[PDB]
Amino acid sequence: MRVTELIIDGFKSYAVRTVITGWDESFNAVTGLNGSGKSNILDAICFVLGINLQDLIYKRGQAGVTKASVTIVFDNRDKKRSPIGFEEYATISVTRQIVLGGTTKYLINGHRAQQQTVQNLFQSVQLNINNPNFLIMQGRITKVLNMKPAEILAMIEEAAGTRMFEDRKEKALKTMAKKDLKLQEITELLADEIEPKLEKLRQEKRAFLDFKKINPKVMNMIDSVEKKEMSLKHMMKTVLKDKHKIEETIATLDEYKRKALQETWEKVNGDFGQIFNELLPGSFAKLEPPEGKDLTDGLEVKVRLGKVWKQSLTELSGGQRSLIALSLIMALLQFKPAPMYILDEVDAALDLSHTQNIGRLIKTRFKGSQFIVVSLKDGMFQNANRIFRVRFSEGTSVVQALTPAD
Repeated sequence: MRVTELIIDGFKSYAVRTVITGWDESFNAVTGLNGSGKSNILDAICFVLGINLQDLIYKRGQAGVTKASVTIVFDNRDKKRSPIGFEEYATISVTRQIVLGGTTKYLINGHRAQQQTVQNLFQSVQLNINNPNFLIMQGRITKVLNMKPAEILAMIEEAAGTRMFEDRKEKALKTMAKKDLKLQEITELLADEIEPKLEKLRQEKRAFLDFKKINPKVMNMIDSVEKKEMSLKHMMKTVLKDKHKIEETIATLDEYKRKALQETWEKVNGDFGQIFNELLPGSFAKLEPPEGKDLTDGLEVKVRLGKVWKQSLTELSGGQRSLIALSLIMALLQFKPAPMYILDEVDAALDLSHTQNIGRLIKTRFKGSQFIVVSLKDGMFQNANRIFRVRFSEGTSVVQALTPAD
């Protein structure tokens, strides 16, 4: 499902009921540097999705407005991507409301719904509200640029799905820990408790036969502890074989983990360089282990600016660093896909041509997903199919909808 309509009423700078309609299925751009209305559109979308709420009302809500409502209207004609249990609806609308005191209620298609129902709806179409895989904000770019090689790898390990192997390896390690401990309990009991009692007992019997009393049950005590020895010694050789079996299992786990990480590394590395080449024509990039280490020890971003390999991301300009981090983020979207993606103010250091390159990539390489790009600066992302310009007029934010190529 994709967005077709956004209705904001009494929410933040939208004092009056405001309907923003005609959202494109592929590439939308929300602009408006001055004022708060442009960013308020994103806050309204995040509010319905579920990312002191009385402050979100028009005046918190000390002035006239005392109720706030936001409604997202989804097109649901593509039944293949329809949320399960809602296939009959050609259109699904989710509404969230605020009243004084900051309590909220949800509506689905005009009928009251539980919050869990709305959350289960969004997560059924891979809009992970709890861990947003669809929200690319400026902080994510800054975070990626400062990631150490171990953290870059962790990003790749997640896409490879190697937690599968790591959970198994953690189980076997707890198992082999109990096995290892068992031999220590055996060796303590055997060497320090069973073997001394047995040789002392054989010594008493060896004092008695020599030319007086011996314990009548000495024959039995000998045979009793002699059996306990043969049982412990065989357990030694058995628990060790279990320990060997776990080691061979873990090595097979690590091998399949390494091979799965290798396939994901090559897939990401290929897309990452091509995406960066599209966003910054004439340049290239790759993920490579740091000088001297291995894949298991982490991955590192190497950038070729023009014909020059750069030693550090530190050496890149502001715009080049944003494009490098955005290229890596976009190269990983395929592993946790979403029907909708939101790009929030990543264009501070960018030129117009860079935003045009991002826009072309959205319409082609990422065709099949709906992109909403909230621009920071005006006049960016001009090749968007639908552009919503926010201004402020008569105490409320007003949105002008445009369709380039008229």
